[PDB]
Amino acid sequence: NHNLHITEKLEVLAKAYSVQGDKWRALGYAKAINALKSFHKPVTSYQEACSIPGIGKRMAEKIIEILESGHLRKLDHISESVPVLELFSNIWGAGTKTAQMWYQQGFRSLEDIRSQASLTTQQAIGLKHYSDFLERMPREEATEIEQTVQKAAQAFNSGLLCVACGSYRRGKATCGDVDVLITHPDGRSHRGIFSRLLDSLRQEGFLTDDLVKGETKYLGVCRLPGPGRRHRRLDIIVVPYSEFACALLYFTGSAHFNRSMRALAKTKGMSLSEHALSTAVVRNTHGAKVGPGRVLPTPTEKDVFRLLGLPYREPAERDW
DNA sequence: CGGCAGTACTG
DNA sequence: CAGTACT
DNA sequence: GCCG
Ligand SMILES: [Mg+2]
Ligand code: NA
Ligand code: NA
Ligand code: NA
Ligand code: NA
Repeated sequence: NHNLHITEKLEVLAKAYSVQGDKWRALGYAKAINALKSFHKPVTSYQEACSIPGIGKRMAEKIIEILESGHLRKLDHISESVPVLELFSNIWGAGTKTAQMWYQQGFRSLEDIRSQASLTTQQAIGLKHYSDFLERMPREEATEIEQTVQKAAQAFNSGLLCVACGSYRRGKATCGDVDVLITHPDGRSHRGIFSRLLDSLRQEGFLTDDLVKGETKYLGVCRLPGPGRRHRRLDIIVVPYSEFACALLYFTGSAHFNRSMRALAKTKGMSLSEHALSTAVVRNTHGAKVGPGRVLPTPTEKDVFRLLGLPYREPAERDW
């Protein structure tokens, strides 16, 4: 990163807008920050600032203040509420609206939340694991978690395919959580496995708490056995084999990679989701789907790239 | 002016 | 529905 | 916040 002196300051503002609910302004900052990290050389001129996609007049102005004075005065006017709003929205299940409500109600610490706040089932689990969920795990531990799910799944049906996606598949040395995708090549026998799989994972205490228990998605909490283990976030998605490539692409990410690819698809009259790549998608002027279109055959991830006119990228070069 | 990705789940 | 979450 |  040629421009840490700039991005470190912008990241503070980005996070401030995010926790206060100003999601589109925060998005613009996040995109400018990534663009700046991608640039080869230091940004040295306002003219060079606007040069970059994602950098407008306002962002170029802030870059020029930083280079000339080494500071951004805007940082000095960030609301005193922001560190508390960040503290609260780092509880799993609490976002900007819940954080702002707790702040308005006078809560300033997790002790206040613990002792006085009305918590959802999800949020009580988030609070109970507050520290652990802010920690990453070594890639090796993610391997052990993936293998634990796979062995439980294959005990029911040897034919089930299980793959750890997210940052693991993108090759990262550490992982925030584990993202396991499950399917069956026979196109049918992925159905109804959750009850048995999850109960199997419960029985010797690997699965410690459930956050979401849907027909397709599980989100919860696990812990490997033995001393020195922390609780880890675990997500499981079960999909029919017909959707495997698009589900794999979705679940491998990154989030910004997916958003960029989906935006591209929309420009080409197509729609990309974890279910399918569709074409002849009829939308309105608001960019919203009014006609479904046709699902395009995507047996592999490479087929999705090809149909979008893009060269294939291995998971490691999707880490946007 | 207005989209900024597209979807699942909760209560 | 609004909110929060996932990549 | 940026961009078409
Ligand atoms: Mg993940
Ligand atoms: Na620009
Ligand atoms: Na949260
Ligand atoms: Na009180
Ligand atoms: Na996850």
